[PDB]
Amino acid sequence: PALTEAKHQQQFFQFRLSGQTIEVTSEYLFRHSDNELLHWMVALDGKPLASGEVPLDVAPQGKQLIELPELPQPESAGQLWLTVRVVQPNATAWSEAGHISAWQQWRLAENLSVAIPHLTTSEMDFCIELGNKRWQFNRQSGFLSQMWIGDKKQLLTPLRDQFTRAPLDNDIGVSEATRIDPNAWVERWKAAGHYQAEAALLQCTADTLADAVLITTAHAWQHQGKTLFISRKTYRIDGSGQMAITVDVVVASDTPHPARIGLNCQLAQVAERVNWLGLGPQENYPDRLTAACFDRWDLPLSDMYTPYVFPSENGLRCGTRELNYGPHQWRGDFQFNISRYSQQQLMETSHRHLLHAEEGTWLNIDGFHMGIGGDDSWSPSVSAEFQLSAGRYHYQLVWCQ
Amino acid sequence: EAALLQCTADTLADAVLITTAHAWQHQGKTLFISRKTYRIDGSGQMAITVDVVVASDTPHPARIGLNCQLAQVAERVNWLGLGPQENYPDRLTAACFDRWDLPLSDMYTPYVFPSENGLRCGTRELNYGPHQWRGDFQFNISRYSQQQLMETSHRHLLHAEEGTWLNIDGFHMGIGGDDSWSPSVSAEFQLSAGRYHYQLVWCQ
Repeated sequence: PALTEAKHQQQFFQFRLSGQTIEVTSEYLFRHSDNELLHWMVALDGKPLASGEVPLDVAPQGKQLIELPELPQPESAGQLWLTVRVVQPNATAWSEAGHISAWQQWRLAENLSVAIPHLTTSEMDFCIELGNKRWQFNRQSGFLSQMWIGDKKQLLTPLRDQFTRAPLDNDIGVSEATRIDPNAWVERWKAAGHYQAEAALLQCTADTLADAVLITTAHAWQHQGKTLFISRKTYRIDGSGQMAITVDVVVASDTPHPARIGLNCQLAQVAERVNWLGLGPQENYPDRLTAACFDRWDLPLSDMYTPYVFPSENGLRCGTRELNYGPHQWRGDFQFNISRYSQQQLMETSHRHLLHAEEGTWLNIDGFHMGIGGDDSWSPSVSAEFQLSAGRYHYQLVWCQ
Repeated sequence: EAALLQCTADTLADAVLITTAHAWQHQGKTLFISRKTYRIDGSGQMAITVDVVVASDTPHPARIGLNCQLAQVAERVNWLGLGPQENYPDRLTAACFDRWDLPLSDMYTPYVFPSENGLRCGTRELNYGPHQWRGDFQFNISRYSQQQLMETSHRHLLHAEEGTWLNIDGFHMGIGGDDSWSPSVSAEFQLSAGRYHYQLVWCQ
């Protein structure tokens, strides 16, 4: 995936948007743009609204102003996105016809958007029912432990907070089981107990509102007496079957910054494809996502796993506003990865060929995710602005059918 | 102009929950949407959760917070936060986190040309009269409204209004200063995230 990032950062055309005017600057030193046309497209939440093509005629180190025709003023809600791509119409010795050599995306105008579930309480769980949908929250764990559509269970593993990732080579550095490197991210995480932290239930309560049921939970993650993380959640299940999850996390200032702040569950279903409105199509992370474009992407599940020979956290897509998998839809503003391999398996397997697809599908939905680094892979390389150091984090999801 | 989208109340087991949603609009465009929850529990504490959406295409707002005019005028302001002096997100390195206690007058900086002033950042507790606010916020507290400051050319023309204006911000824009004839607020101090969340607890 990184290659695409390189391609984007090294591209020979730079773009600047001013109103509806695109300034295309050539970083070629010698050649005129004699085999380039600029395709542009305006889209609303992934739906195209207008497009066009303009031949590039820009001298080396020169500028070309391209005036866009009046773009649409869709009175519907959502964010307009302008995407430009430079296409080489004719083949070269090194490229086929239609080769994409450069691209850029900007946000245009945004228009902001302007039966009651029955609760049954037992000593062991809260059960919420609405039509053929059923949610089961375990009161001893404090987590959404099962979901039914009709009679079919949807979860193999409860929906739980996740603050760790299968370490990247950049997280490990030169640290080895025999020769620990204490400044490596993985060693700091392990020493702080991030991978061994035991969730402790502080609160689990249910309450029926006028048109919804509200489940409020609070957990503390602890290691050797120290509280690393506190998660306080609210689950609001309303008369439309939509489960709105609000998550507020506190992170101890003195514990190493966590790799991620999100949720994970093992979904019982395995679907052939993953659809999402977000950055894609390829794997992208907070400090490697410039090359990714915001759009409606639809890929086979296999393409959501990057087969790094040394397994690690992989396949994240950021800036995601909608995720569709099977009958499930998640909405919000999150990063996600979706695969057949748990973070645990990735972490404890040395070679990709030794991975075995687990039952169902592991979904990691993150409100926040740490950078991956890469300035070097033998010292901490994640820049401060990509570390999860804020101490308090908030994210909201909506899970529905 | 604030437009009410939602205002609903609901009694929980041990608290009352008021949920509201407002849209700020100008000439047909929605600039901001605020969605709040007020949870008043059996201890008298009012927990306020605020989630704000800001249109990507509107200029980044100077602040995202709350304001009210308190009826009381107290002699002193106590706070656990950055101080003792005025500090802003791009000017707070010199401020120290501590328990500070100053006369109310010292919470107003008398710039000859009136403007936003007196902000204290990184504040976890604020005590004024019988009121206590808790969370992680920036605040200023004075006898002068933002409107009066904006519409008055000289400090000597300011008149203390009835009571005390409290501005509690979850977020506040930088002040700049590289120059004062062009935009100087660096990107990392502009409120550009599009979505903001902050929580307060107001009690006696």
